[PDB]
Amino acid sequence: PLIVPYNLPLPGGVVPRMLITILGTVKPNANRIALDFQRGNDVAFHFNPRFNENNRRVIVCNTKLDNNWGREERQSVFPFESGKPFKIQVLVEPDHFKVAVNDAHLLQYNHRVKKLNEISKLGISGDIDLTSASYTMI
Ligand SMILES: OC[C@H]1O[C@H](Sc2cccc(Br)c2)[C@H](O)[C@@H](n2cc(-c3cc(F)c(F)c(F)c3)nn2)[C@H]1O
Repeated sequence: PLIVPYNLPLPGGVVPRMLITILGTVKPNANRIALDFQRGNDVAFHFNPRFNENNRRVIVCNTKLDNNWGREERQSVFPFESGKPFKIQVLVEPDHFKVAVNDAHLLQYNHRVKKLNEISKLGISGDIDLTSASYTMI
């Protein structure tokens, strides 16, 4: 494969029990990946693996409101590897997004943007070959 950056519409927004699955392969020498769950121009949930931030690998999560980034939430557990296939699962739960990579729980991100049914796009960007992006209800 799909063209990156990729826009996955989320019709009617998100809701608890909605599971998003992204399959792809990290490029060689990757620098960054981003998932952006968007409410119009706002980013309700930005999930941003950084492969080299001051020679450390970190996942940065945040929200963008009126073009302003908020307080970052950082996770040093880093399950991505340059050149390797991955699976990201984002499960919408009532009070957070719950993210697992390669079937292992990674992090939760508490809902800052509370109008879940207005979070109606997912952008997928960065240094990946994107194989598929889809959703289902569990
Ligand atoms: O807080 C989160 C943000 O941090 C910095 S801005 C910043 C600086 C200091 C303190 C605080 Br608070 C915020 C970022 O520049 C910002 N970002 C990343 C991408 C991006 C685009 C792509 F196309 C892509 F592929 C990708 F992977 C990422 N766009 N914007 C976002 O990550």
